[PDB]
Amino acid sequence: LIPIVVRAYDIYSRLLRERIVCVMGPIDDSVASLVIAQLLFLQSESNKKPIHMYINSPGGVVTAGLAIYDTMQYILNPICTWCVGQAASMGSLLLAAGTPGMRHSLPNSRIMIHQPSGQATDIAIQAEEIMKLKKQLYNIYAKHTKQSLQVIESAMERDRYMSPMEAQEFGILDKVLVHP
Amino acid sequence: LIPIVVEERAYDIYSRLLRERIVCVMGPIDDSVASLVIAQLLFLQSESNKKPIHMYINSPGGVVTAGLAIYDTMQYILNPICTWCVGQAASMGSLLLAAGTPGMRHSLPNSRIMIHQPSTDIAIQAEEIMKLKKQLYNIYAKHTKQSLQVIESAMERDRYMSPMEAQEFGILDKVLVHP
Amino acid sequence: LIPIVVEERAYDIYSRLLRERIVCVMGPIDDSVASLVIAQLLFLQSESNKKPIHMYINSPGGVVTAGLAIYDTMQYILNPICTWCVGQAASMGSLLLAAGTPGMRHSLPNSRIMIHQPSATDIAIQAEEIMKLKKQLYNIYAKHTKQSLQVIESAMERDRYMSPMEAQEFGILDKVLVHP
Amino acid sequence: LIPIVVAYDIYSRLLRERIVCVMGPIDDSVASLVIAQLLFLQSESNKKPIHMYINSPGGVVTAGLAIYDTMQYILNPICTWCVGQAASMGSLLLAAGTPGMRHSLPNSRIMIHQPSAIQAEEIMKLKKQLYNIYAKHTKQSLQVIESAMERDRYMSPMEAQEFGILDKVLVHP
Amino acid sequence: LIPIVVEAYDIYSRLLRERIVCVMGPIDDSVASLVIAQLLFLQSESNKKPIHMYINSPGGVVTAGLAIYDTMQYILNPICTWCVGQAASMGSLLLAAGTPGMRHSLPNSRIMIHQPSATDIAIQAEEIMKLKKQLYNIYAKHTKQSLQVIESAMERDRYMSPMEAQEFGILDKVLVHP
Amino acid sequence: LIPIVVAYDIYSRLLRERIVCVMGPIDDSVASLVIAQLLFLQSESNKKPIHMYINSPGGVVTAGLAIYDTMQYILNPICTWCVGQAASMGSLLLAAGTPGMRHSLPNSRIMIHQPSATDIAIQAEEIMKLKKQLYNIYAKHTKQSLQVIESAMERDRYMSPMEAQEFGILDKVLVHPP
Amino acid sequence: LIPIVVRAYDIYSRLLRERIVCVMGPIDDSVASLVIAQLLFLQSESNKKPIHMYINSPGGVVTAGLAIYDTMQYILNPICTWCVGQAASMGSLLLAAGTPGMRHSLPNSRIMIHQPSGQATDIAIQAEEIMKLKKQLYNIYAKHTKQSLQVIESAMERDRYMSPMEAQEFGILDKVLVHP
Amino acid sequence: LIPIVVEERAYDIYSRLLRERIVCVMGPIDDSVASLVIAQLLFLQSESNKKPIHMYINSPGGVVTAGLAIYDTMQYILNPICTWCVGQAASMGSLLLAAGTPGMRHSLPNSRIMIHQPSTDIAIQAEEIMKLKKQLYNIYAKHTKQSLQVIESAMERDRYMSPMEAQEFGILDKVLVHP
Amino acid sequence: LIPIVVEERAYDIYSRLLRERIVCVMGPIDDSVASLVIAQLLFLQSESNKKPIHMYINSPGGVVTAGLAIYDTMQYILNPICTWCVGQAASMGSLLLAAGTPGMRHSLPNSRIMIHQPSATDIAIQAEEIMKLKKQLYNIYAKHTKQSLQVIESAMERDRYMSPMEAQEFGILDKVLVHP
Ligand SMILES: N#Cc1cccc(CN2CCc3ncn(Cc4ccc(Br)cc4)c(=O)c3C2)c1
Ligand SMILES: N#Cc1cccc(CN2CCc3ncn(Cc4ccc(Br)cc4)c(=O)c3C2)c1
Ligand SMILES: N#Cc1cccc(CN2CCc3ncn(Cc4ccc(Br)cc4)c(=O)c3C2)c1
Ligand SMILES: N#Cc1cccc(CN2CCc3ncn(Cc4ccc(Br)cc4)c(=O)c3C2)c1
Ligand SMILES: N#Cc1cccc(CN2CCc3ncn(Cc4ccc(Br)cc4)c(=O)c3C2)c1
Ligand SMILES: N#Cc1cccc(CN2CCc3ncn(Cc4ccc(Br)cc4)c(=O)c3C2)c1
Ligand SMILES: N#Cc1cccc(CN2CCc3ncn(Cc4ccc(Br)cc4)c(=O)c3C2)c1
Ligand SMILES: N#Cc1cccc(CN2CCc3ncn(Cc4ccc(Br)cc4)c(=O)c3C2)c1
Ligand SMILES: N#Cc1cccc(CN2CCc3ncn(Cc4ccc(Br)cc4)c(=O)c3C2)c1
Repeated sequence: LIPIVVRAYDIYSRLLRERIVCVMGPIDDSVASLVIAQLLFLQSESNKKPIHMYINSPGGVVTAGLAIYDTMQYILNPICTWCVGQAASMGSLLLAAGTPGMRHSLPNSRIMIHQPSGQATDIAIQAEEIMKLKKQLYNIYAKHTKQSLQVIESAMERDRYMSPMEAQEFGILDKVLVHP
Repeated sequence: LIPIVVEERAYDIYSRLLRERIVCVMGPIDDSVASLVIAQLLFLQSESNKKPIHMYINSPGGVVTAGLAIYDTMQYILNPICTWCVGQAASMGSLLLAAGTPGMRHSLPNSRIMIHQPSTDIAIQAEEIMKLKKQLYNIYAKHTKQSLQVIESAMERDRYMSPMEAQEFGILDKVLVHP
Repeated sequence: LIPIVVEERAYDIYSRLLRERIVCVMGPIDDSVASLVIAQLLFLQSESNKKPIHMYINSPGGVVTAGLAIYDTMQYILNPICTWCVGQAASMGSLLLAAGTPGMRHSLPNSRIMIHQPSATDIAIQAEEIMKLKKQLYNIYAKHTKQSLQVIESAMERDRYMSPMEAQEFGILDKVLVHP
Repeated sequence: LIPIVVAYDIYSRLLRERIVCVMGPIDDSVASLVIAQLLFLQSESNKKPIHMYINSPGGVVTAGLAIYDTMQYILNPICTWCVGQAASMGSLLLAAGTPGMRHSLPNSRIMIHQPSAIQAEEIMKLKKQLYNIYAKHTKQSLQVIESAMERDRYMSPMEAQEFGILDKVLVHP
Repeated sequence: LIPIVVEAYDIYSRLLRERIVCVMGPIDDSVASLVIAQLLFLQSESNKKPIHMYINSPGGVVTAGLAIYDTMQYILNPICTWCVGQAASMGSLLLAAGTPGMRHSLPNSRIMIHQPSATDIAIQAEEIMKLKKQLYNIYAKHTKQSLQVIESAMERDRYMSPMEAQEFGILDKVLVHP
Repeated sequence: LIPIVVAYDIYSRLLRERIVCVMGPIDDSVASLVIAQLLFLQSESNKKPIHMYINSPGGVVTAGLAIYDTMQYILNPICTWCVGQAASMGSLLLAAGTPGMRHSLPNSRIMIHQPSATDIAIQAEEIMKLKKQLYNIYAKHTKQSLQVIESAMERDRYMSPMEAQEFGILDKVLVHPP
Repeated sequence: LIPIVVRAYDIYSRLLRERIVCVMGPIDDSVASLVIAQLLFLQSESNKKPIHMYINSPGGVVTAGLAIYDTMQYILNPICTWCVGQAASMGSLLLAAGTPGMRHSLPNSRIMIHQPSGQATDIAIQAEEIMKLKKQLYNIYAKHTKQSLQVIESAMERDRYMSPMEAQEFGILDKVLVHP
Repeated sequence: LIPIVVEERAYDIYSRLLRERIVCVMGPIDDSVASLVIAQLLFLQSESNKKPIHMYINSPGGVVTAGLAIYDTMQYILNPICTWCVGQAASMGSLLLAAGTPGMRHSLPNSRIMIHQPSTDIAIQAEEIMKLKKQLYNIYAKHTKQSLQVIESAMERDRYMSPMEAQEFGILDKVLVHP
Repeated sequence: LIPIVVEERAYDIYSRLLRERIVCVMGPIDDSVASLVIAQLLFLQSESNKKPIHMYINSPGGVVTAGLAIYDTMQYILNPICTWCVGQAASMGSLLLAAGTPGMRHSLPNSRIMIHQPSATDIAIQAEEIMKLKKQLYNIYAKHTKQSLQVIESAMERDRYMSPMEAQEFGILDKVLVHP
C-alpha cells in the first residue's frame, strides 16, 4: 500500500529526487543491483551534489554488499550514510564507508560489525575462501575506522551491538544527532 | 519495487540503464535471463552497431546452454563490449566476463572470479556433459590466450581469484577503483 | 521486469521484437506457448504474406501435440520462415528448427541439437497412440532432413546431442555462422 | 507476458479478427469467457462467420455443454479449427461447427472417447446427451457412436472426417 | 495400543476366538482381504457354528464390499450381522447379507443405503451403472423388495431408523438387551 | 493390526493353506513377496496345488510379468481365484492359472484393458514391445486369436465373471463350495 | 505383511537359508550394505556351495552397485544370477557378473544396459568424473560379455531394452529357461 | 528388512557382522553414526584388545566433528584396525580409511576415494571452519606421510582417485581383487 | 538398527554401555534427553554410590533448563563423575563437561570446546528471565573453572571454539589424552 505524492510520484520515487538511496532490510544481489543503479544514476545528474544513503539493514550476502561498497568508492559524489534502527554485519560496513565527517546515526540505533555464523554466501564456498572474504572485511573496516587490524579482528569476534556513541569512538560514524 | 526517474519521459531505472547502453547480468543464469539479455544486445545493436555496449556482471553462474547462448550473441554482434564485474562472477559468469572486447574487460577491486564449474536443463548422459565442458575449455582458452591443459588444471581448483590474479590469468584487462 | 524501449512510442522489448518479425520459442513448449506462437505467426502474415518471419528457438522440448500445432501453422502460412537455434534445440525444438524454410535454418556456433525424444502429452495416453505420434515425428523429420525413414528411426534411438555442424550435415539446418 | 500490436494485445487483436480461442482444459471460467465473446461477435454482426480455434484435452462436461448450447443459439456461421488435438469435450465443440466449415490441420489428433461429485445415474444421463450430440453432427447411428466412444484411442484428421466429426483437412489455404 | 487379556491374547485376537469378525471404519481392499481371511478361517474351524459380524462402517470401495459379500454367500456357516453406530452404503449391504432371521441392530444406530458420489481407478459411465445395478439386485434379493422400490429408496439421501430398516427388510431384530 | 490364531498371524496361516494372497496394486515389493511364497510352497511339495487369491487393480507391468513367469516356472498346478476385481495385470495372472482351475466369484469384475506404472520412464518402442508381450500371454491362455485380443483390450470396459469365462479368462464361476 | 514359515523364520530369512540373496528394486548404499553382508556370510558357511542372486532392479547408485560387483568377484563361491521381470542399468551389470554358464533369465524379462540420464550419484560430482565412472562400466561390461569396447559403447548409447534372447547373444546371460 | 541368521542363537546379520569383529561405516556420517561406531569399537576392545578389528567404509563423508570423534577413538583403542573401502570413501570417509593400522588399509578395485572436502553441526565463524580444516590437513599428512602443502594442494582438486593413485598417495596399502 | 551383543544373555549395545556405568549425552539436549540421563544417573547410584560413573559428551547444546536439570543431578549424586568430551562440547555440553569430578574431566585429542551460548528454551521467554539464566550459567562456569566471574562473562562473549589444551588451561577439563 505505497502512497502517491504530488506530476505525481510514489513516495519511493520521490525519495530518489531528494538524492536519497534507500537500503532497508537484508542485502542480496537484487538489492545490490537496485542500489548500484541509483548511485550511478545520481552521479549522472551531478558528480558533486551529495547523496544520502539510508541504512536499516541486518546484513546479507557479502559479495552483494561488497558490490555496493565498491560502487560507493567509484562514484565521485560525497556520500552521506544514515543509520536508522540498526546497521549490522554488511550494513555497518556500508555505514562506515560514507564520506569522512558525514556518517550519522539516530540516537536509538544499534550497530554490529561481528559477522553472523539469512544468507551470506551465494553458492557453496570452501573453508579457505570464507577466510579470504573475512580478510576483505578486516581491511575495509580498518581503513574506514582508522583502527588497527588487531583491534578490528578482536572487536569482530565479540557477538554484541554498540550504541551510536560506542560506534562513534570506534570509527564507524562521525555524528549522533537528535535534530539538525 | 522499481523506482521511476525523469530525464519529458518517465522510465523505470532499468529502462534507463538500457538507455545508457548498459545490459545487466545479475543473479542466476537461466533461459529467462538468456532471452532477456540477448534481446537487449540485439536492440542495442540496432540503435548503432558501432557504439560500445557495457555489460554488468554479478552472477554465480547457472544453466550452461543459456550462458553459451549469451556468449554466442556477444561474439555475433558488431559492437565492442565492455564487461564489468561487481561482487562476483562464478562459473558461466566469469566466461561472459572474459568474453568482452579485448582491452575493456574490467572488474572492481573487491570482486571474486571463479572459473571452476559447479557440482542444468534436463539431465543428460556422461558423454554430453563431457562434450559441453570441452566447449568451456576452448572458450576460456580462446579469450585468456592460455593453453588448454593450463585451463583444464585451473578449473579443477575449487577457488576464487582476486581481480588481480584474474588479470594476470587473462580473464580481465583492468582493475579500477575510480574512473 | 521487462525493460522499455522508445522509438515516438514506448515499447516493451519483447513487443519490439514482434515488430521486427521475430517470434520467440524459448523454454518448454506447451499449449500456452503454442497459442502465443500461432497467434504471432498468423498476425505477422496478416501484415505481409511474403516478408520473412524469424523464429528464435532455445527450447528443451515439450508436449508433442502442442509442438505439432506450431509446425502445422509454420506449414500453413506462406511466409519464408527462418529458424534460428540459439543455445539448444532438443526434442520438439529441433523439429521446429528443421521445419524452417530450406536454406534459412541457422544455428549459433555453440548450440546443441538433439532429436532424441525424452523418456510428454497433456492427458494420460495409450501405447498405440504414443507410437502413432512417434511415427508422424519420423515422417516430419524424414521430410525435412531428406533422410531415409530408417535413418530417422535410427539416431533418434541415440541418447545423443549433435553439434551445429553435425546437424547441418544431417539435414536439420543449413548454416552455422559466427557473424552476419 | 503477451505482446502488444498496433495498440492491442495479441489476444485482443485475435478477437477483432472474429477468432475465439478455446485452448487448454475447459472449465466454467473458460466457458464464461468463450460465451461472452461469442455473444459480442454476434452483437457486432449476425452474419459474419466466426472462427473457433480448438486445442483442448477436454474438461468439465457442464462447461463444455454450456459452450455448445451457445454456438447453437447464436445465428452466425461458425468455423471450428483443430490445431494439435481435440479430445473429450474438445472434439464435441469441433464437431459442433456449421456443416461444411469444420476444419483440422493435418497433424492433429481427434478423440471422442470420454475420460474415465454426482450420482451414478447422472453420469449416465450426461453421457446420453453426449451420445446424441455426436450422432446429430456426425450423422451416425447411436450404437455406432456408443461403440466408438467406447474405444480409448485417437483418430487421424482423415479418419475423423469420414466419421463425420470434421469436414476439411487442409495444408495450405 | 490394544490391551492384553489373559485366559494371553490381544483383545482383537480374543474376539476372533469368539468367532467375531469386525467391520469397523471404511472398507477398502485391505479390509476385505482381512475380513475374507477371518471368514474362511472360521469355516475351517467349524462350518456349522455361527459367525458374528460387527458393522460400524460409513462405506467404502464397492468391489471390496462385493468381495466380502461374495465370501459370506460362499461359506455355508450361519452368519449374523450386528449394526453398531452406523451402517451406510457398503456397510448396510453387508448388514443385510446376514442369514435371514439373524440380522440385528442396536437401537440408536443409523442405517443408510443411498450411495455416495468407491475408487480403485477412475471408471467409465456405463461401468458405474453396471456396478449400481449389482447393488440394486443384491439389495432386492435380501430385502425381498421389488427392484423399483430399491431404486426409489436408494435415490433418497437420508438415514433410516433401525425400526424402519426392520420393516424395509435390511435387518430382522432391534434389541436393547440379550 | 493383524489378528493371531492358535501361534500364527492370519496371513501366515493362509500360507499354511498353500494360499498366496495377491490383493492390491502390483509393484516390485509385491512381486518379491509373491514369488518368494510360490517357491516356498514348491519346496514343501512340487505336486500339491497352490491357491492364488486375486483382487488387484493392476500395477507395474514388469512386476506382473515377474509373477507370471514364476507361476509358469513352478511345477505345482495353480488355482486362481477372483474376488472383487482383477484388472490389467491382475486379470492376466487370473488367466494364467492351470487350465480348468481358474475361478471367479459371481460378483467379480474382470478387465483386461491397460491403464493410460513402471519404475523408469521408457520410450515408445518399449511400451509397445511390452504390449505385444501381453498380447501373446492373453491369447495363449484364453486361446483367442492375436487380433481378437488386441481388439478387445482397446475396449474401456469391465466384464462379468461369465463374460470372462466365455472369452477364456476363467473356467468356473461358483457361488457355494463344490 | 511378511509371512512366517516353519523353529520358524520369515520368508525372507528362509530365502537366505536356500543360499538366495535378494536384490529387488533400486540400488543404494543400504541395499549394497545388506547384499554384501549376505554374500560374505554365505561364503563363511561354504566357499564352494553356489549362491543364487535374484535380480529385479531398475538400477540405482553406481558406486553402491559397483560395491556389490566388487564383492561378487571377491568371494570364491560360484555365483548364479537370475533376472526376473527386469534388470536395467546397474541391475544388468550384476546380472552379467554371474559365474560363466550360470547367468539365467525368465522368459518374459527386460534387460537394459543404457545408463539413465532415481539416483546415480551420492553427492555432487564433476564432468570428468562421471566419465571415469562410465569408463568403469565400459570395461566391466566388455569383460563379462566378451564384447569389444566399441560394441559396448555403441550399444549403451541406445535407449532400449533387450529380450532375454537378445541379451543371451550379446553376452549378459547364458540360459533362458521356462522350466528346470 | 534385516534378515536373521543361525550359527544355538538367532542374530540379525548386522549383529552377526559385529561377531566377526566387523564394524560397518555405510552412508553419511553424523552424530548418530559416531555414537554407534564408537560403541562397537569400544565393545570389540573389551572382548580382546589385541585381535584386529575390520572397518568397512562406503561413505560420502558428513559431519566433521563426528568423523573426528570416530578417528580419535580409532587412535585411542589398542587393537590393530583394518580399513576396507567398497564403493567410495569421500571427504571424512577417506580420512577414516587412511587412518587404519599401517599395512592393513585396503580397497576393492572399483572404489573411488576423495579427499576434497565438500562445499555440518551448527553454523560457525570463518576462523573456526579454517581451524577445523587444518586438523584435517594434519591428520591426512600424518597417515599419508606427505608434506602439508602437498596435502593442501591435493585437497583443492574436485576429483576422486582410483584405488591405485590412493595407494601411491599414501591413503591405502593394498588393492585386492581376491583374498 | 542397534546391534546386539552377547555375554549368557543378549544385550543391545547401548544397554551394555549402561552396565559399564557409561551414560551417553549425544546430540542436542532437551527435556527428553534430560529425563533419560537423570534416570540413568540415579539408577547407577542405586547399584553403588561410590563406583565412578562415565559421561560421554558429544553435544552441540540445547535447552538451558533441560541442561541445568542434568547438572543438578550430577551435583546431587555422590558418585565420582568422569566427563569425556568426544567430538565436540558446545554451549550446555561444555557446562556438563566442566561439571565433572575434579581431576577426571577428559577430552579426546581432536575435540572442540565452546562456552559461547547460541544467539534456547521451551516456552517463549522474557528479557529479565534470559539474563537471570545467563547469570547462573556464569556462576556454574566460574565455580567449576575456578575463574573470575568477569573472566567468564568475557570469553563467553567470543564466538570462538577452544582446543582441548585451551579448555584444559582455562579450567573446563583436566586431561587430554590419546591413549589410556
Ligand atoms: N555494476 C556496476 C558498475 C559500478 C561502478 C562503475 C561501473 C562502470 N560503468 C561503466 C559504463 C558506464 N556508463 C554510463 N555511466 C553513467 C550512468 C548514467 C545513468 C545510469 Br541509470 C547509470 C550510469 C556509468 O556510470 C558507467 C560506469 C559499473
Ligand atoms: N536468439 C537469437 C539471435 C542471436 C543473434 C542473432 C540472431 C539473428 N537474428 C536474425 C534476424 C534479425 N532481425 C533483426 N535484427 C535487428 C534487431 C532489431 C531490434 C531488436 Br529488439 C532485435 C533485433 C536482428 O538482429 C536479427 C538477428 C538471433
Ligand atoms: N490456431 C490456429 C490456425 C492455424 C492455421 C490456420 C488457421 C486458419 N485461420 C482461420 C481464420 C483466420 N482469420 C484470420 N486470419 C488472419 C489473421 C489476422 C490477424 C491475426 Br492476430 C491472426 C490472423 C487468419 O489467418 C485465419 C486462419 C488457424
Ligand atoms: N450465458 C449465456 C447465454 C448464452 C446464449 C444466449 C443468452 C441470451 N442472452 C440473453 C440477453 C442478451 N442480451 C444482449 N445480448 C447481446 C450482447 C451484446 C454484447 C455482449 Br459482450 C453480449 C451480448 C445477448 O446476446 C443476449 C442473449 C445467454
Ligand atoms: N479370496 C477368496 C476366496 C473366497 C471364497 C472361496 C475361496 C476358495 N478357496 C479356495 C482354496 C481354499 N483352501 C482352503 N480353504 C480353507 C481355509 C482354511 C484356513 C484359512 Br486362514 C483359509 C481357508 C478354503 O476355504 C479355500 C477356498 C477363495
Ligand atoms: N525370483 C525368482 C525365481 C523364480 C523362479 C525360479 C528361480 C530359480 N531359483 C534358483 C535357485 C533356487 N533355489 C532353491 N529353490 C527352492 C526354494 C526353497 C525355499 C524357498 Br523360501 C525358495 C526356494 C528354488 O526354487 C530355486 C529357483 C528364481
Ligand atoms: N564391505 C566389504 C568387504 C567386501 C569383500 C571383502 C571384504 C574383506 N573382509 C575383511 C575382513 C573379513 N572378516 C571376516 N570375513 C568372513 C565373514 C563371516 C561372516 C560374515 Br556375516 C561376514 C564375513 C570376511 O569375509 C572378511 C572380508 C570386505
Ligand atoms: N565417547 C567416547 C570414548 C571414546 C574412547 C574412550 C573413552 C573412555 N572411556 C572411558 C570409560 C570406559 N569404560 C569402559 N570401557 C570398556 C568398554 C566395555 C564395553 C563397552 Br559396550 C564399551 C566400553 C571403556 O572402554 C571406557 C573408555 C570414551
Ligand atoms: N528427576 C530427578 C531427581 C534428581 C535428583 C534427586 C532426586 C530425588 N529423588 C527422590 C526419590 C528417589 N527415589 C529413589 N532413588 C534411588 C533410585 C533407584 C532406582 C532408580 Br531407576 C532411580 C533412583 C532416588 O535416587 C531418589 C531421588 C530426583
